[PDB]
Amino acid sequence: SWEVGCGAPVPLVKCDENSPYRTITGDCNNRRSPALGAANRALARWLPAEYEDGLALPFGWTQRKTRNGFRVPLAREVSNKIVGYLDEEGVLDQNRSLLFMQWGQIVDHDLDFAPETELGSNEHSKTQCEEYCIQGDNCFPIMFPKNDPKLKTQGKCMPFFRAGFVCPTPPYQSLAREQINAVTSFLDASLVYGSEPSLASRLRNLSSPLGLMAVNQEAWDHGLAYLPFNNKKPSPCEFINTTARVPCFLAGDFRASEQILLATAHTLLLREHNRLARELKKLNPHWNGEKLYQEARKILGAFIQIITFRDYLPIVLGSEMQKWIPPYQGYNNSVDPRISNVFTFAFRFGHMEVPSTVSRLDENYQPWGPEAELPLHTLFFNTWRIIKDGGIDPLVRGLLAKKSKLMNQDKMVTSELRNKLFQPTHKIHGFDLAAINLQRCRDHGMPGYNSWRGFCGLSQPKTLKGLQTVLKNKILAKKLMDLYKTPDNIDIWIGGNAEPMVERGRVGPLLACLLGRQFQQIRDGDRFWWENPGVFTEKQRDSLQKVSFSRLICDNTHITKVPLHAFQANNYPHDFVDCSTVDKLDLSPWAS
Ligand code: HEM
Ligand SMILES: CC(=O)N[C@@H]1[C@@H](O)[C@H](O)[C@@H](CO)O[C@H]1O
Ligand SMILES: *[C@@H]1O[C@H](CO)[C@@H](O)[C@H](O)[C@H]1NC(C)=O
Ligand SMILES: *[C@@H]1O[C@H](CO)[C@@H](O)[C@H](O)[C@H]1NC(C)=O
Ligand SMILES: *[C@@H]1O[C@H](CO)[C@@H](O)[C@H](O)[C@H]1NC(C)=O
Ligand SMILES: [Br-]
Ligand SMILES: [Ca+2]
Ligand SMILES: [Cl-]
Repeated sequence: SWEVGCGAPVPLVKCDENSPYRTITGDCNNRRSPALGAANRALARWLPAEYEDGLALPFGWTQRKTRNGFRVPLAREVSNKIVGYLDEEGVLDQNRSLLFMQWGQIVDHDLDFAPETELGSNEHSKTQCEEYCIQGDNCFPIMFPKNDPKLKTQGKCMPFFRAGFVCPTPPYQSLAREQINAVTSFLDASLVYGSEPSLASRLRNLSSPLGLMAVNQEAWDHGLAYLPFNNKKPSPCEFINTTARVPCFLAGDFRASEQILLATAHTLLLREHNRLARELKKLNPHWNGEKLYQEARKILGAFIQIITFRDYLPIVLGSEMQKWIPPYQGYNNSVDPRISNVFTFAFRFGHMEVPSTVSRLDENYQPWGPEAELPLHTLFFNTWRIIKDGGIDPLVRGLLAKKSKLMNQDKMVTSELRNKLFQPTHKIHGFDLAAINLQRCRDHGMPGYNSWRGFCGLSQPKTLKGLQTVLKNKILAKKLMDLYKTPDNIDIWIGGNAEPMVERGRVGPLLACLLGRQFQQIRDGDRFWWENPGVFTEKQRDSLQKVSFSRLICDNTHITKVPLHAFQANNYPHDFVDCSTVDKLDLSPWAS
């Protein structure tokens, strides 16, 4: 009585024996269990789901019910009392560039997406959710506390719809509810190529036999490509400025236009693919378009893996890196590659790294124009600021020369996200990412803070004094206890992010364990890991060792001055070097 999955919403895929290249869906990576890590399957559960009724109802759904004998605090109340702050001065990370934040979002999007329950034409219950703040079915509104300023301005709630789940879409099938991961669990550049064959096809340039991805036909960046537009309305990107009427971009991941620096990063990756495909055709004129595309794709996937494991993870996990992610020793087909449900909350540590402004810089790394520095909230689903206001180069220079926000126990999430989030269905710059994260936590039936501390072999504080000690902060611990009553009830997103950061890292002990375990698994459990014997040639592996994010920029923009270590904080001109001194990727090993 151990049915291995709800297998009804996805037919089994037949596994080719040759398999030189990944599937788009992630099927067939694991030859013994082919759907493992594939898109459109349940997130893995590392611990059993915890719901109010044991099955699907989130904690907080029913008033009179409790969690462990106490009511759970309103998501927005926790946001207001713990997560918010006013003063941006002094909040920046002195040793992480803004690219550090941005790379995190890119990696996250490659790994996991649990999209809301849109079903079909549910615009009658959707408006009913927004309009009337009415809890039922997949409508789980974020209600404002008394004295919330947004009561004066926005009504009684923020609308919120439950995440999609496996087996039934409207009703229920009698296991605990399991949310779906709509993208591949492998770190594979699915955010560039898509996780479904339909989108993967749509994204490619099949008109020419050159293995290119489709590029914008309406605009270009001083001769360089943009992503194609998504030609389907409504377009939230058109809505935010109905004069410019610039649509959202079309990328391998639907979230690509959520903010302008994400759209930028997607643009770099797209350009890199086509640059690769062109170079490969030069070396191998006999290669057809399928070949050129797959070979370029495979390279780009290795680029993302190397940047992530070699440059990013060490400076997230700090002294904990080697504990959870020891030197690679090859593919292990016993490893579970699936993204866990908890990871999709753990990796939202990035939310506390996002600063309140974004800058455009000129070739002297000085403010670009009179509106050089923009408030982050103006840039949600904003593509017109790229198309009609200077292309990506000024934004890429900002990514290099400006800093991430530093997580701070007293200054957690900038008001640009916590009060001014724009959601692609709604009309206002009035949402709260923090409140949404907490509501989502409960939506997904997450075990509480202490359950995960136990999973990670860490102490489980039961009293105010114990929590004070773990968080190394008396005031924060006191405020959490006032809202949550027991640490057992603290939502993992807020409890994990509240912990002081490990040495040389940017997350605390609990998050290091959850993140570190997940990344270990997605490396060891991936048959197409770049360094796995058999995937690349030895010569190819030696060339790949040379990649850098600096080189990506040099190759794919009109920027010619770059730092050597792009994720640290770098000041111009002292830490910048000429591109012509930065190692390029040698594609000679790819000549057949
Ligand atoms: C300006 C920057 C960003 C914005 C506007 C943004 C916005 C969002 C929004 C609206 C969601 C969906 C929330 C929900 O409905 O539950 C989300 C989810 C998420 N964000 Fe961010 N985010 C940003 C930056 C980042 C960064 C820097 C990271 C990581 C380093 C990150 C990691 C995630 C993850 C892992 C999820 C959950 C994805 C899933 O499995 O569905 N985000 N973000
Ligand atoms: C494409 C376009 O029309 N650009 C205009 C720009 O010329 C003008 O200086 C600015 C005023 O803020 O508004 C922009 O929308
Ligand atoms: C900044 O970060 C990098 C990566 O952790 C590290 O090697 C370097 O020594 C750091 N420099 C400072 C300012 O401490
Ligand atoms: C496809 O590539 C050809 C060149 O081979 C080019 O003419 C055309 O503009 C490209 N199409 C798209 C949509 O990128
Ligand atoms: C591979 O993975 C399994 C399950 O995690 C583990 O028990 C086993 O020891 C691993 N084998 C190697 C060689 O690492
Ligand atoms: Br998003
Ligand atoms: Ca992926
Ligand atoms: Cl989004």
